[PDB]
Amino acid sequence: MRPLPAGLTASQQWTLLEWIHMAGHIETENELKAFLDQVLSQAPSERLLLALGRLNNQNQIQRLERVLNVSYPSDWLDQYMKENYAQHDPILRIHLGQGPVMWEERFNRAKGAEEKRFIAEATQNGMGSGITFSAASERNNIGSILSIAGREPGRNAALVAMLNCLTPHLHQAAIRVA
Amino acid sequence: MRPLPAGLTASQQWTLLEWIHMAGHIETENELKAFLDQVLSQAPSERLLLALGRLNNQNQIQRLERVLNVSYPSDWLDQYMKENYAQHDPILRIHLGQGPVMWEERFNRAKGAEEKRFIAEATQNGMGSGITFSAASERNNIGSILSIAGREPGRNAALVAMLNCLTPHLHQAAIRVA
Ligand SMILES: CCCCCC(=O)N[C@H]1CCOC1=O
Ligand SMILES: CCCCCC(=O)N[C@H]1CCOC1=O
Repeated sequence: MRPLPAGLTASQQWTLLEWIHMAGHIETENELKAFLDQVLSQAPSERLLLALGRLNNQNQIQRLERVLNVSYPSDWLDQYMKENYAQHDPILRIHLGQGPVMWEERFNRAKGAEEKRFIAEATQNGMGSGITFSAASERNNIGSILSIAGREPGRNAALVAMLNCLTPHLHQAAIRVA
Repeated sequence: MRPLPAGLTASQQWTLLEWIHMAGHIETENELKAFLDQVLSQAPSERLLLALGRLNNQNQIQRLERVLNVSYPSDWLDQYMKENYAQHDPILRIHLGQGPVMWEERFNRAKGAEEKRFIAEATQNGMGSGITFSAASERNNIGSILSIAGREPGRNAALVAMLNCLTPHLHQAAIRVA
């Protein structure tokens, strides 16, 4: 269990409380999307996606079970699927449950030609910067990622901490929905 | 989704946040009992029990699926089972999800001879006063009750509100455990 954030204002504390309270009442994909729309409305980004995956023994996604696009450009997602970027996207290689991953930091460390190709393409599509939160359940090797694209979220330490803490509850909701 | 309480102090708000955060990480009966022990340590009672039940079409328990005794006297539970009090206990007739039920108020309204007998017996065993919180999921007609015995909890409006809000999350945890 990841620790709750220190240094939140009463307003931020209340927002987080509302978010985790709401998340625990999510039963349907409809409710899940509606809730993510609400969370999105509080972040300095316009691009959010949640995915659920079956994991390997190192807590990496080996199979995508559900992709819930909230506000990624549909053209980018279409390209991602069509061009099989799942095989080249460094974000899908994260060890889930090991802490928030900043994309620019992860991208700068990539070495493969195909990975660099993907990064260049993501960059042209306004996806060069962002953050991915994650949670995993070894009850049945299942995990979730919450991705938010942009530079501003990562610079808001409180928001990062809030979304990070929300993530395990979104994970439980996603499992219920699936 | 029941509304979060108004008028909590920052400390009470933080406690509630910790409780719902912790509840969403519960995966095992062990963890569930340990967490309920923690919650118990914050209430002016020493007697707590959680139960999960399959419901009828009016959201009343028709079958008990799991009874997790945290701190009811074992002698009282033994008697309850042995004497089949489930059939006579007004608390097991609550419509789950319809708000916290104060036992003294519910008991005062009982009319049946067997119900009155049970009430008299509960009273002698220090169970004449208390409160039961509840939540229900019509996904599969399943609900939970959280019972706390004593007079002091009901007199602490903040605690009542906090435990009430925690209940749906304990319910989801109980479903995961079962
Ligand atoms: C469609 C699944 C993609 C989930 C992983 C993710 O958010 N990947 C970022 C990295 C840059 O571009 C993306 O789409
Ligand atoms: C063993 C299941 C009992 C759950 C319902 C409950 O908490 N009933 C109270 C009412 C007075 O005595 C009790 O045990």
